[PDB]
Amino acid sequence: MKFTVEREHLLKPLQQVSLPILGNLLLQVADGTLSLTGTDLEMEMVARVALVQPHEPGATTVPARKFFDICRGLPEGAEIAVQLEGERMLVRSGRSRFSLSTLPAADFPNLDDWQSEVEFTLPQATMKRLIEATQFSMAHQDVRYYLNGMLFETEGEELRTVATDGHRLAVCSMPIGQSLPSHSVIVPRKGVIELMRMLDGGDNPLRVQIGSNNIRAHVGDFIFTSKLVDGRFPDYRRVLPKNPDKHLEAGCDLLKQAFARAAILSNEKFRGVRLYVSENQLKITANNPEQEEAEEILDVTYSGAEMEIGFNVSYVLDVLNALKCENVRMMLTDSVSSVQIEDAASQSAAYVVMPMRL
Amino acid sequence: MKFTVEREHLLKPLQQVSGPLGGRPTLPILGNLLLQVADGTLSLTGTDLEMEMVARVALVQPHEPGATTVPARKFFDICRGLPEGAEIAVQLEGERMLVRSGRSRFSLSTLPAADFPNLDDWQSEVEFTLPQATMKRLIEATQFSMAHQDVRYYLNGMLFETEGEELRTVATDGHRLAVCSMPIGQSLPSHSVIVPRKGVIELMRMLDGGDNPLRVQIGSNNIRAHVGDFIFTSKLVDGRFPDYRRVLPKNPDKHLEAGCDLLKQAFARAAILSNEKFRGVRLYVSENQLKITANNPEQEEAEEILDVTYSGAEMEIGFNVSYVLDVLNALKCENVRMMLTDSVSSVQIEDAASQSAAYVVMPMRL
Ligand SMILES: CC(C)CCC(=O)N[C@@H](Cc1ccccc1)C(=O)O
Ligand SMILES: [Ca+2]
Ligand SMILES: [Ca+2]
Ligand SMILES: [Ca+2]
Ligand SMILES: [Ca+2]
Ligand SMILES: [Cl-]
Repeated sequence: MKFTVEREHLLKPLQQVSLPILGNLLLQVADGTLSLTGTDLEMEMVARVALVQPHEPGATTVPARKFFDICRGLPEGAEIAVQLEGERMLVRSGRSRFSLSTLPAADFPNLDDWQSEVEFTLPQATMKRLIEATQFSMAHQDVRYYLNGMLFETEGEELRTVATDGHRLAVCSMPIGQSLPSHSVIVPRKGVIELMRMLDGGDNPLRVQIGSNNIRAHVGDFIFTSKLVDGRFPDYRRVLPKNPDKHLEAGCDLLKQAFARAAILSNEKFRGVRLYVSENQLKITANNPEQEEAEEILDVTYSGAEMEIGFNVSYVLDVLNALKCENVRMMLTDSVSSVQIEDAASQSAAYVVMPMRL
Repeated sequence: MKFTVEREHLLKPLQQVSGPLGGRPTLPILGNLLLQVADGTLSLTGTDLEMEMVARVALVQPHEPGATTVPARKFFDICRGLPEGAEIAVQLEGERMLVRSGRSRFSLSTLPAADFPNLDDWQSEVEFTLPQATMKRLIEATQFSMAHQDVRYYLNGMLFETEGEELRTVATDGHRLAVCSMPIGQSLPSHSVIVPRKGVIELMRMLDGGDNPLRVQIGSNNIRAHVGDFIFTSKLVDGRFPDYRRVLPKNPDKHLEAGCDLLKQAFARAAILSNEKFRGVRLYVSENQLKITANNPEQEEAEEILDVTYSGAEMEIGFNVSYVLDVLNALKCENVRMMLTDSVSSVQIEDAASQSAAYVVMPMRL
């Protein structure tokens, strides 16, 4: 295996792809192409680079971080020459020389072959919107493994994401402009994070392939694959309040800043605030073990019956930070029922949050 | 005690005087700021018992005198969290201090101003003014070489030395040393004092970057710095710092000069394949050439060849590459001079264009 390539052409590929052998990148030269693969057994990223300079086919594996750091550490405009010599891989550029250890390409974990069942293309921006709208509501290390991740659901012409931790839920639906089969899978949180990471903000569309046990995403000359998670993910439709009769509308940023200020004097371990809704007004209060008190009064749009209800501060701020909008609607039922929160100008996403007793 | 101040006039003072406060204040009052209204000025003070930072805020709105202490983090977060240009009205009510702005209201627990720790009065024995940039240069040139939580307590601070028309800082951890001298244009008596770790941090923190000069006062047991409307005071560390003059190699007759960035980037790349704990690289110096090598127990190898200026005898010497990189990062210059003796002796490293800063690094046993 031998190739010479500009550092420039390796930088982005290495960034995306980076048991001892799982700390190594697979390098493969074949058919005028260098392929680079990184994996952790649960997911893999493959990147390809074209090779115009003389090259020789073959494959080996090398320490991912060290190889990346060496390539990154070389000067801008550097040419990187690589040749395989037994148990070492030689890397040369200018008068900088490196010998890295290797493990055989034959030993490299190959994620089992699988079969695509559902396929579609969508804009990068749509995937970004879907993930950012809901990712914060995924569970972290819940014993219910299937909540430590994100539901991806196809229905009609929409792709939908759902995330929940049992206390709050986020759902977002976006058009993809193709009639799609009804289907849903759970992508583990680490997979969701890497999927987000591969979206660079340009116009490259994403090609998605969903199998019975895997999901794959193609963008540019990168291919990402992740295993899926087994489980009965809850139905968001059953979580949405059936008949909210009390409607508050307020400035998103005004509400966010009032919550954030009040939270300063809430209990440090379980930060919550009490809301009192009455005619044209929201009052937010907090107190702590030291008997310190905060109070915020806001002029709001509200005409239903008076009620008091508590919320976990972080759950509400998480939603308001996700909304990034002018006005927010809160749809309430009673003091012991969950609340629905939405951007007043968008029906693409909805949030449900349990009340908190204080 | 009463005052009303616009938000943005409080924020930076609050941030500044909170400098010395830790997370986990050992006792409640140490997490509080002293607020004092007197003679048309609000003063803010934070302390950790070793040093204090004080800010003076002019009061253009109606006020009443008095003093209390309140939780620093809560009070700052409240002020920061209010809308831009918010008028922050404060009224003391015994065990509580009330804060109001628009329709936002807050009640904070207080502790008596009379219990707030107050550094003893002391007497200045030397005073001088210097540009903020000069103090910045002095600290940045040497701070990285200070020890971290060493049982030899004096090493955890920074020596400040006045001598003739020069102010000098020195830092060392026993393995490597940094010294920087700068001119002040005022003839100073000889003083040598150790500023504690957090004190060095605060001195740096208070340099706004503008043209407000720094006024320094040093006593036998304290140091004080005045910048704008801030006054920083620290107790000095009670120890005898090593003399840097005795640590500088006596006659290194082997001189190497090379570009700083090329040397840095080569050391940085070589470091990748050095031992993860010991970080050893080897330097082979020969006529007009430096070869840097690293290897690790994975029997991986790095080699960097650099054109340098060197006329001395060939020699091989090992170094902790982190120590070398730290120096090169601190020098931030075009060319560097390395002054060598032998493979069992320290190297002296300097900007090739200025002797104002010098660095002494002990070699590694190969
Ligand atoms: C977010 C919260 C208001 C959902 C409460 C709820 O409807 N829980 C159901 C479904 C569910 C939702 C989220 C996680 C797990 C289960 C249950 O406990 O069975
Ligand atoms: Ca090329
Ligand atoms: Ca991977
Ligand atoms: Ca459905
Ligand atoms: Ca104002
Ligand atoms: Cl003011």
